[PDB]
Amino acid sequence: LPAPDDTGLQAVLHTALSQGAPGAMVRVDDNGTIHQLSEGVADRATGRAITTTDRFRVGSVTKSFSAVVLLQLVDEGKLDLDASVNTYLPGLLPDDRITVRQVMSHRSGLYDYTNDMFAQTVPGFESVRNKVFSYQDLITLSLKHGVTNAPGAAYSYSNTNFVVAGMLIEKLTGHSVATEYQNRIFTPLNLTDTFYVHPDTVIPGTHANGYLTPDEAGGALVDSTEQTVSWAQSAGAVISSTQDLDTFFSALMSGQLMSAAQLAQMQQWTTVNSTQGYGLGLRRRDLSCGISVYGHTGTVQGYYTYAFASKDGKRSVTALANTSNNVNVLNTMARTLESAFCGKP
Ligand SMILES: *P(=O)([O-])[C@@H](C)NC(=O)CCCC[C@H](NC(=O)C[NH3+])C(=O)[O-]
Repeated sequence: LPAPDDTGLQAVLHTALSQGAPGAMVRVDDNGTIHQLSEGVADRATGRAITTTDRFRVGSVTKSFSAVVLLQLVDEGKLDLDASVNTYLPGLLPDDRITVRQVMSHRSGLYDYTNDMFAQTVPGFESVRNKVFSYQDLITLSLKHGVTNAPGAAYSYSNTNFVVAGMLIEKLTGHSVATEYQNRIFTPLNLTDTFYVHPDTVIPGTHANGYLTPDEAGGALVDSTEQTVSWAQSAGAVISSTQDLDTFFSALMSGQLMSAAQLAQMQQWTTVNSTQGYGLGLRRRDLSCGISVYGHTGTVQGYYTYAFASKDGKRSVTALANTSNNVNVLNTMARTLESAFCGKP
């Protein structure tokens, strides 16, 4: 690979701050050589600087943790990707032809209940932040809507799919998702900054605060740091750090977390758009210099995450800006992958 471009990374972060991120930071693990940059503040009220060791909410990177647990269950003979969801969770879904594989690749047609919750950004956050949902509560909210397409037929990203994933994990193992994440992933990879504390609202240890951008342009930011994330759970509630998500995605892509057969299933790409695919709880992004990278994005209120690795896991990058509902920042932060993998023009 090209050398990572730290001057480019620096410019990305500075641009994100100019667009409304209080803080922005990035870590690259380039085959044993670290790159780390940060600009701005973890807490905008106190002025404390952001750093690459600050913990944060990784959002839908959680779907890749959930997918690794499910694929290990496939390896163990406890789950068949082409069985119907209702085989394991009887009566859950209106159509017994919706399969596990379809849920994990967002081809199930299940409506995303968070489109209702977050039609208005700050009121929707204030509505859910202190609520505790069961898995079933969220499935019922989705099923109030019709499915959006026939089983398997269309890619439509939906958090409901990884709510189903959490239910599957808990039913087939008899354990909570926290216990499964801990035993299967956090402990074996020594992810000392990685937690699943749902429904606790506290972020353990030193962390970036999150700042939700309101829908009104120029409006004051809302501190969104402490919330249950119960609206997402196995679709979005993990806490981690840049070092730990680099460790995780490198371990995944280098073949340490499941059999070769299940990793190949995880990387069967469904088209998202002309530069992106979705596997099983895994994204592919195609970068301008002809390199594809693999991992996941996250958005929860106040936190935008990118965490991606090369195909062989030897280079991994995690970037965080502590705002959300700010597409300028979101688009800018994607450029960290360009600078880190494609290098200098
Ligand atoms: P993942 O990270 O894809 C999953 C856990 N996150 C989402 O689906 C996004 C949730 C909504 C995020 C907020 N947007 C709005 O409220 C839009 N009105 C945001 O914080 O940007």
